[PDB]
Amino acid sequence: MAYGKSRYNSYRKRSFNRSNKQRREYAQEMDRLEKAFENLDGWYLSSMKDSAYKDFGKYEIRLSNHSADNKYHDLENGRLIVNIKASKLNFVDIIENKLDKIIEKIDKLDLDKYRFINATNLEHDIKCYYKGFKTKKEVI
Repeated sequence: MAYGKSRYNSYRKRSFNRSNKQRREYAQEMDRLEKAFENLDGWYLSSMKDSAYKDFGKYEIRLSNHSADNKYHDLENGRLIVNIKASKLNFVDIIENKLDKIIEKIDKLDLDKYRFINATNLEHDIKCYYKGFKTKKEVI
């Protein structure tokens, strides 16, 4: 807490919940997730940032577990970036509908139009900003 928390000593906006599942279930999900990535064309996994992402050649999008503390990066590809949060168990499910949402959205208008875009769990709502901040935004 020496630094990086200054004013924010602790993340107040937290569910303060606790895990109620055995590591066995998570381990099984991990193997399933890895298998999906193996047969998932355009998807890559990194051990350093245990995460997966898919590139369309126009922009880079990546998915992460329930934790989004790693969604931030200091590397830019010069292309729009999409932050997607989803559970490993429902990871496959999130891409099935999430991918569809992006494909449909890109059809009507390129996603490159929005400087900053972000996706949320199926239950959560998704929205994009033209300049990353403004009254004008898109939601699906």
